[PDB]
Amino acid sequence: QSKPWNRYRLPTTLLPDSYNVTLRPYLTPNADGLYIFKGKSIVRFLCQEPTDVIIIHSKKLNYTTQGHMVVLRGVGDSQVPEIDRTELVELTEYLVVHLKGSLQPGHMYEMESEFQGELADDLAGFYRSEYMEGNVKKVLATTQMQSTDARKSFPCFDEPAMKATFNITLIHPNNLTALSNMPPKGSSTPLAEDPNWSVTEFETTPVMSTYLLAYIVSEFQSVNETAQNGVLIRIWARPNAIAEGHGMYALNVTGPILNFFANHYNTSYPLPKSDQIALPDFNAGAMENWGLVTYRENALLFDPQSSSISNKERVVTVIAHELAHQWFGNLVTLAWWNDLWLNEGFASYVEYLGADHAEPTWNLKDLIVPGDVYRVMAVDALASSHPLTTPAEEVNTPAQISEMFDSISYSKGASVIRMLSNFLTEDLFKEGLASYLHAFAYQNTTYLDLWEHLQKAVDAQTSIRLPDTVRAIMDRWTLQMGFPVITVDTKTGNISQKHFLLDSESNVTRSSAFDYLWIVPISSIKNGVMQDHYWLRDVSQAQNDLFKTASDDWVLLNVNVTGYFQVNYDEDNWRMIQHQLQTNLSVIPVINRAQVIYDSFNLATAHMVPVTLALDNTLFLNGEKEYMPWQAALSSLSYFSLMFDRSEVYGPMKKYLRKQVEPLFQHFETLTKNWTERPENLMDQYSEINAISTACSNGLPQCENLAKTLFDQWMSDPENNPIHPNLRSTIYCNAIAQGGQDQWDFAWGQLQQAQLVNEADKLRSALACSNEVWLLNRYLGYTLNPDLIRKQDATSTINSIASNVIGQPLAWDFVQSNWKKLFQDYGGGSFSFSNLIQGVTRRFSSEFELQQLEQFKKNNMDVGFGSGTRALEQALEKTKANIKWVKENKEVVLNWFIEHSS
Ligand SMILES: *[C@@H]1O[C@H](CO)[C@@H](O[C@@H]2O[C@H](CO)[C@@H](O[C@@H]3O[C@H](CO)[C@@H](O)[C@H](O)[C@H]3NC(C)=O)[C@H](O)[C@H]2NC(C)=O)[C@H](O)[C@H]1NC(C)=O
Ligand SMILES: *[C@@H]1O[C@H](CO)[C@@H](O[C@@H]2O[C@H](CO)[C@@H](O[C@@H]3O[C@H](CO)[C@@H](O)[C@H](O)[C@H]3NC(C)=O)[C@H](O)[C@H]2NC(C)=O)[C@H](O)[C@H]1NC(C)=O
Ligand SMILES: *[C@@H]1O[C@H](CO)[C@@H](O[C@@H]2O[C@H](CO)[C@@H](O[C@@H]3O[C@H](CO)[C@@H](O)[C@H](O)[C@H]3NC(C)=O)[C@H](O)[C@H]2NC(C)=O)[C@H](O)[C@H]1NC(C)=O
Ligand SMILES: *[C@@H]1O[C@H](CO)[C@@H](O[C@@H]2O[C@H](CO)[C@@H](O)[C@H](O)[C@H]2NC(C)=O)[C@H](O)[C@H]1NC(C)=O
Ligand SMILES: *[C@@H]1O[C@H](CO)[C@@H](O[C@@H]2O[C@H](CO)[C@@H](O)[C@H](O)[C@H]2NC(C)=O)[C@H](O)[C@H]1NC(C)=O
Ligand SMILES: *[C@@H]1O[C@H](CO)[C@@H](O[C@@H]2O[C@H](CO)[C@@H](O)[C@H](O)[C@H]2NC(C)=O)[C@H](O)[C@H]1NC(C)=O
Ligand SMILES: *[C@@H]1O[C@H](CO)[C@@H](O[C@@H]2O[C@H](CO)[C@@H](O)[C@H](O)[C@H]2NC(C)=O)[C@H](O)[C@H]1NC(C)=O
Ligand SMILES: *[C@@H]1O[C@H](CO)[C@@H](O[C@@H]2O[C@H](CO)[C@@H](O)[C@H](O)[C@H]2NC(C)=O)[C@H](O)[C@H]1NC(C)=O
Ligand SMILES: *[C@@H]1O[C@H](CO)[C@@H](O[C@@H]2O[C@H](CO)[C@@H](O)[C@H](O)[C@H]2NC(C)=O)[C@H](O)[C@H]1NC(C)=O
Ligand SMILES: CC(C)C[C@H](NC(=O)[C@@H](O)[C@H](N)Cc1ccccc1)C(=O)O
Ligand SMILES: *[C@@H]1O[C@H](CO)[C@@H](O)[C@H](O)[C@H]1NC(C)=O
Ligand SMILES: *[C@@H]1O[C@H](CO)[C@@H](O)[C@H](O)[C@H]1NC(C)=O
Ligand SMILES: [Zn+2]
Repeated sequence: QSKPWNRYRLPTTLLPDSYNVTLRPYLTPNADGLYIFKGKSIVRFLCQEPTDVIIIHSKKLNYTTQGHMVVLRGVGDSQVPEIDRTELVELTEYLVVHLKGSLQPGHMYEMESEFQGELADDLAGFYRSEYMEGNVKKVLATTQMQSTDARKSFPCFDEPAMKATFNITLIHPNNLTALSNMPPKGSSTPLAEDPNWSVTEFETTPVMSTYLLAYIVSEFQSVNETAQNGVLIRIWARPNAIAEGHGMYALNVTGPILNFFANHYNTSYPLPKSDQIALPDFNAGAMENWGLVTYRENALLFDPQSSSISNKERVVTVIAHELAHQWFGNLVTLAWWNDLWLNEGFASYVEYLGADHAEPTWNLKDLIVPGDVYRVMAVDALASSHPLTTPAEEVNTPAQISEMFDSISYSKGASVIRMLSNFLTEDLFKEGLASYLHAFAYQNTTYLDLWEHLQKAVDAQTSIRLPDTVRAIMDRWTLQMGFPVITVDTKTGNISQKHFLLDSESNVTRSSAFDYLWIVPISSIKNGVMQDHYWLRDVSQAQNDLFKTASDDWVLLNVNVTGYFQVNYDEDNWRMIQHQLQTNLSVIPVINRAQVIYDSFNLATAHMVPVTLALDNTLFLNGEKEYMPWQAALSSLSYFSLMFDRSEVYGPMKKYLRKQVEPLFQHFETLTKNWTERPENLMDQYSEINAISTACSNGLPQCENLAKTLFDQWMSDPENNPIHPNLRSTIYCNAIAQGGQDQWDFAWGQLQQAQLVNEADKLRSALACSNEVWLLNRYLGYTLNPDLIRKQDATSTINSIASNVIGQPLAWDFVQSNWKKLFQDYGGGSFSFSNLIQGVTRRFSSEFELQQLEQFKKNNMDVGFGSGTRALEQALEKTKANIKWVKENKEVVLNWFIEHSS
């Protein structure tokens, strides 16, 4: 039998009740340049089963407790055993307290410790954040516990089901502000040993998980609103940022989103206030800490003057996401990280609902399809994918836990929950969801608990009927990886399902308890009229007249792509669909217009339709005003561009794309009053951004003209940028393309003086669009200079250049030549050799190019490849695929484009 301090999961012998935790960061270094924080904690816990050892999480903390590493006391009149010895076991991250006797079932104990650790800038635990205000470097203190870093700030039972109440005290310079999950008890008070310091006590938290704790000490200020129930809402940011009003949009949306979720969930927001704080260079993105949610600045702040509409959308959706957790994930918490998908899938879905409430004219719910469904299907249509569910006994180590945080868990999770909601109807879903939340408030659950509660709601009504239990249907979507392609022969109304894989020649080696069969809910539209809902059972083949058609008829499946599957037809129904789109497109719902494109290209990739059938599905676009179907096309074709932009196929492609996009370009020229006012709603704003982008980048002269006109106008008046943030990336890029060192230098200047991150990113990317070799080689020379380009931007700037077809060879040489900079960039800052390699080898589609790549790998002789070690293997295997795809496709593709370019 093995020793419990060597097992990654905690015993169940001791459960915490409550914690006192006092943290004191020292924001001035110790002259050796070390910053530290000091702590003291007391954890009260209960004995469940007899035991003569206390195992508790601890990570990179030194103890300065008097005596042993902890002091142990009994609560009330409980006696307590003497401590034998206390040790730290680093591998499993434990403080282990061996006792001279056993604790007693039903007895409560208090364990006190004093400790300190590094206040590193590592974005982990209690950690520091350095940033610039004027001539001053500022340092603040803040936390990121997710997922196994609470133990890095204070010793605790750091598993998510092991909830307790937390009383937090912060000791801090007296002119700084102290924040935590809960409001402060009253006014800060001076620290008696040194009144330069203050003491802020916070109210007791609700029963909660250690990973949701947060405490922050900074100079930050806030904008406030008291919602009507009394809930204080603040937005915290850098003083300068607050003073520019960049916190306003977040303040505008937060109250609304909160009220929405409180109703949607049928459950009060469980806290007295909600803080949201914008942190500079928070690489985690955002973190749903209960009552104190942290965001990277670009994610929470918004400047109306410079930010685009897609920035606004990012702000509102990110808030909606984190706010969604305040109930789902925080109030009711998954018992273990194997069910992460539930929590994050759920928030990934309801973010759309929350944001839609705040911005009801935008139609945000639509964006889940391009943004999550098709995104995740690209990786879920692979042999190397994995189930939503993972057995709990296979997730044990911090790194195994971190692996749970991926595209499957977020995006498929959102996609399957969205499907669940649609086949139940939202009202029914909400009923079960309210029931789950009430039954499990302040406790922990598994996905089976949600199913059980949704089943309860189903069982209590008569309108919605199901082929099977919620569980049994959901098990097909959660226990096995992948999804089905649904093929229909409209001639007969026969309908099949198979495990879909983009590579038709791939060996699936992961077995399923269901033989890759799903219970599939299928909506469907015939002649623009909604048909009866159908359910495909767990069978390969079936028939229903719902999918039988006539000569003049067409049938389309999966309305609004609510189902997690792709649809293929017979050629005739396909052609008929096409005719409808040529003649009256408004009869096919705008999401399915997109679906036709999305699925067809994937099916072509899988060899289930010819590539010409997919291309035919773009033909209708010349009359399409709407964002999504265009976006589907632009997404599906970016790879054709990447393969053919250096070949005889390109000219035809561009000619074609010009043809398709011009009418749309014209339409906006009209509708925007010669580009003087943006369209009204989000979707139309996106469509315009896409058309202009496409028009210019395929060389539509009217687009080129505009781009040159506006940039001329800007250079004549630098302080008054005429270009609307929405169009900056296109206009900037095209203009620099049409220009020389005049345009490039101006832009570069603008970059060096640009205050706001997004504007800098747009100039940095545009600068890569010069068509001059000397200008792109000069600019590469700049990427390895920190005074000119931030290290954290270098590999990205290199990829932008390689994106330019003129820049492809220049970038590829730069990289091979400077590969002697793995041993300069591996110690100071990661650098991400993985991203750089993948981006620069992206185009490689020929035998010759492959020999070059092999020949480059022959520098194997040390220097290695670092964090891109075997991201070079992926690049070799990706070129082989490209060569093989280009041989099979070149001819057919070329002919089609010529055929259709007028
Ligand atoms: C976790 O933190 C709690 C808050 O600090 C502790 O509870 C506090 O204990 C204090 C003393 O230990 C009490 O303050 C005063 O102390 C003087 C001693 O000189 C006493 O006479 C008074 O009873 C008391 N003052 C008043 C106005 O009653 C606090 O009463 C008390 N604060 C509370 C309960 O909110 C917990 O003890 C601490 N937990 C553990 C396990 O140590
Ligand atoms: C928690 O305890 C750790 C172990 O006590 C501390 O880590 C130790 O830090 C020492 C200095 O910071 C290192 O020793 C040497 O220190 C002298 C004088 O400061 C230097 O000249 C030497 O360069 C240095 N030795 C070397 C080989 O570089 C210890 O090596 C080091 N031990 C480790 C890292 O295991 C932590 O400082 C302490 N942390 C906190 C936050 O209190
Ligand atoms: C947070 O919510 C506020 C309340 O809805 C928004 O305030 C509105 O901002 C609009 C756009 O900035 C203003 O519209 C126009 O602004 C121009 C430019 O100054 C004026 O000339 C026009 O008179 C005005 N009205 C028009 C075109 O009809 C609104 O006036 C203003 N509304 C209120 C009640 O103040 C905030 O914009 C919003 N903040 C953010 C960052 O989105
Ligand atoms: C954290 O603070 C809370 C709030 O005061 C403490 O809650 C009290 O716990 C004591 C000791 O069990 C009880 O006598 C009181 O009934 C509780 N008060 C309230 C208002 O709930 C809690 O004990 C503190 N935690 C720790 C570790 O001391
Ligand atoms: C809070 O107090 C500290 C200590 O005085 C201030 O820190 C100094 O700020 C000045 C700028 O006015 C700098 O020139 C110094 O280098 C800082 N000193 C140290 C030791 O860090 C700080 O500015 C004050 N902050 C607020 C918000 O009032
Ligand atoms: C949760 O939902 C219930 C049921 O919808 C809410 O109670 C209803 O509120 C309306 C208010 O006009 C009444 O007319 C209904 O008859 C109520 N139903 C019941 C069963 O009481 C309830 O208020 C919601 N709670 C929260 C916290 O949002
Ligand atoms: C994790 O969650 C379960 C519930 O899913 C908790 O078990 C419940 O505990 C409460 C209060 O102690 C009781 O009312 C119920 O009888 C329990 N339900 C069960 C066992 O199904 C459990 O305590 C939580 N685990 C931890 C470690 O807090
Ligand atoms: C549609 O499905 C039906 C049956 O589910 C298929 O028809 C059968 O095909 C077998 C194969 O040899 C024949 O022996 C049977 O006599 C047929 N059954 C009938 C007509 O009831 C039919 O081929 C399918 N259509 C397709 C795939 O297009
Ligand atoms: C498919 O999705 C569209 C959105 O693209 C749905 O249309 C929306 O429906 C709601 C309620 O009817 C309205 O409040 C929105 O304003 C509608 N928008 C548009 C553009 O019509 C449509 O109802 C969905 N159809 C089905 C069958 O689910
Ligand atoms: C809208 C979301 C996808 C935003 C997202 N944030 C989250 O998922 C949070 O709710 C996560 N729970 C926090 C997190 C993120 C990354 C790594 C570790 C921990 C992120 O930007 O990473
Ligand atoms: C997979 O197995 C098949 C035969 O079942 C074989 O022809 C093929 O080479 C294998 N691998 C790949 C990657 O196609
Ligand atoms: C085409 O279909 C739309 C959408 O239903 C309908 O409103 C319109 O009357 C039709 N227009 C034409 C020109 O046939
Ligand atoms: Zn999340």
